[PDB]
Amino acid sequence: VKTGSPTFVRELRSRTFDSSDEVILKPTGNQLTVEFLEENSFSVPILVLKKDGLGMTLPSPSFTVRDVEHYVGSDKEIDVIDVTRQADCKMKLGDFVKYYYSGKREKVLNVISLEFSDTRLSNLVETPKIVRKLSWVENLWPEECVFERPNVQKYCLMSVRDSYTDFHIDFGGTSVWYHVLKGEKIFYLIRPTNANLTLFECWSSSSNQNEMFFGDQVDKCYKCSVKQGQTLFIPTGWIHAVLTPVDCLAFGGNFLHSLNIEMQLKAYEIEKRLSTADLFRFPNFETICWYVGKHILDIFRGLRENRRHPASYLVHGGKALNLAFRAWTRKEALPDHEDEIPETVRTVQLIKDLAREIRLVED
Amino acid sequence: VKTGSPTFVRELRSRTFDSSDEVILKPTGNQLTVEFLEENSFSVPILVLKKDGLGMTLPSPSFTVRDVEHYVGSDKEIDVIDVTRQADCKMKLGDFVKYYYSGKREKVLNVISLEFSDTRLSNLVETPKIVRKLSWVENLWPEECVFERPNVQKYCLMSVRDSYTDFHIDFGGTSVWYHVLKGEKIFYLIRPTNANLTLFECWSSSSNQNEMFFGDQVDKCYKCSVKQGQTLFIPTGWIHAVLTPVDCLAFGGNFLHSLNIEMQLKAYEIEKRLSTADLFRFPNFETICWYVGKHILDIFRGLRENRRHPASYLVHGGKALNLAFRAWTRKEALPDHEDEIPETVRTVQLIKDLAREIRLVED
Ligand SMILES: CN(C)NC(=O)CCC(=O)O
Ligand SMILES: CN(C)NC(=O)CCC(=O)O
Ligand SMILES: [Zn+2]
Ligand SMILES: [Zn+2]
Repeated sequence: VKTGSPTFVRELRSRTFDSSDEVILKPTGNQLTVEFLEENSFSVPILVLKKDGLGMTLPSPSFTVRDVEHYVGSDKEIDVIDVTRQADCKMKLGDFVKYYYSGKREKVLNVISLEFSDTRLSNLVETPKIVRKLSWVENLWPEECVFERPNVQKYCLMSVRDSYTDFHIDFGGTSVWYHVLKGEKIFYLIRPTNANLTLFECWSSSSNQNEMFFGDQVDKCYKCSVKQGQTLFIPTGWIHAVLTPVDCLAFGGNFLHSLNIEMQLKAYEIEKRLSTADLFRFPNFETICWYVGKHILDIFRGLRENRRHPASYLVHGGKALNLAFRAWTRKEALPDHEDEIPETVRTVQLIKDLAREIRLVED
Repeated sequence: VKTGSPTFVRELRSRTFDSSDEVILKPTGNQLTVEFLEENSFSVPILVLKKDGLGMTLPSPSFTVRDVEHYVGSDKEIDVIDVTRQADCKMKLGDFVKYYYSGKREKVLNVISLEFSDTRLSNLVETPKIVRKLSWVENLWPEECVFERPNVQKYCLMSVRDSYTDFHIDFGGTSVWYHVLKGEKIFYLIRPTNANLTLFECWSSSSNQNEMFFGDQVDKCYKCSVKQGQTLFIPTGWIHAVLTPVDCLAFGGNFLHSLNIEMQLKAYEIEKRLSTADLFRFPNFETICWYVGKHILDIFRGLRENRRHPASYLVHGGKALNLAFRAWTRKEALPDHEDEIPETVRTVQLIKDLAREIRLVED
């Protein structure tokens, strides 16, 4: 029984699973603020039922695959995945649409990475306000910087009944948001504990990965249905698979933030080592980390220069970032990492000062 | 309007509040295991609806105040609190019972710290199995040790309609479990973020504390009703007040554990500084911390000697413990702390080795 097949999907559709109501949070749009995530942390998935309060702009629930073609362009190349084959290829949007409205489910093709920020569709979609407030790339990537900026903020997903993405950790160790405009997507979510990540590493690397459903090798695997109008926020590192049970069109975006930097760095190293992608969807992770380190320094200085105290999560995030900095500039590591260090940053001094301010805020 | 009064209670009974369903977890007895709390962490309150799976032994829901007198003894001294006065006194259990079954609510007296481990009532009550598995004092306090062992594992609470305990952090920075045998207790729970603890410190110390309801000075204050048969587990540090709305008899116990040692140490220092108690309900906190540090060392050694990796939460707990150790044995601090160090412990060496093993498990 191979991961993808109509018999695999058919079994999956029946599968038991641990309820999502156990771990997820279900705030409302207006409740999902920066304070809410600072206080609660962002370590479990978050399903908002209605979009009111999220600050999203979206087309109506009657937008279509054809509307997508209209706004992106028939000729744009798009990555498609063959779901009864788990393999990647380019395809012209037009041919996708041909295939789509045909009904010829002889192949099950799935589109999940159509990034449309440089198309006229960009103007019809605004991402959640929470994401825009948190996002590193959005807030802290400088304009004077001559490194390639990652552009992963807006994706369109068109997914046909019985599509399946297998268990993975997202590129960059990014966090993700998904809004289902129409249809449904079932997410199977597994917590990224050191314990589970080890089983995950082993399973990626396993010789017969394609024959083993990873959610059976772990303690808890949570089924979370994302129906029409609903929005899912998945935290850093969460190992997840996706079954699209009926035709679905969804939107989504990937971001990094300052709430659990240790888990971000961890999710980065692991996804780097296990990824079979030919390209980095998220180039220059380390570059953005460097720039964040200095911003974090400035914040500590500011908080101390005016006799206030930083939140615990940031102190730990800072410490974790600093370790990564030392690790990337050790004499033997430095050649794999040098190219990511922005030319304005004096790493020894950053590390030294970041270390000093962190010592001053420990008990 | 002073904290305690029938007009204060009367207003409280009406008060709006943020729903508890937002932050609490509601597992079942069998789901509440050591793994469950390691994976989920124990950073939000946990309400189990039915006792099945908790491993508790308890008398029936028809046990009474008189049964308590029977098993503890009429003559035992018990701390009582005058709720329209927020003041502490001793009283003979007998006189409490007289007062209790009288119905003379001219004074509102409340019993919340009757510790019955050395009475015949001890044999009728067994605490949850989760607590017994986690508890430092239960598992790691050695018998060869000549320090006074804290005895806070079993409390009986008899609380009359309109009783009120004001907002506090529990002694020792301990975590707490409460089972309501009969009646109800409403808990008003506030997260112990650095942000909220500062407002809390300020409010404790405020000149007119008695006139200000602390749950109005904070972002989020959660009403959590604990009705008959239900069991509440409150985590380290949570600032909470209690309204007993109808007559209630409940049981409970206080424990420390290894899941969030940093917050435990923090909750300790703060509660130490703000407490107006004449005695330490939890003597020798630091002593037990020393012994836990060495056990944690042995675990790191063991995990490394057999090429396995410790869970992140423990690595951080260890690091936080080690800082406290350095802080308590600095040349100038040492005289306030020396007396708590068990004579078998070579602190410089413990700290040095604990520091080394923690370095070996960082990226
Ligand atoms: C790969 N990741 C970024 N995207 C997904 O997990 C979504 C794929 C899907 O919805 O099938
Ligand atoms: C003080 N703490 C340990 N106990 C409480 O918070 C319970 C008091 C009550 O139930 O009124
Ligand atoms: Zn993904
Ligand atoms: Zn308490």
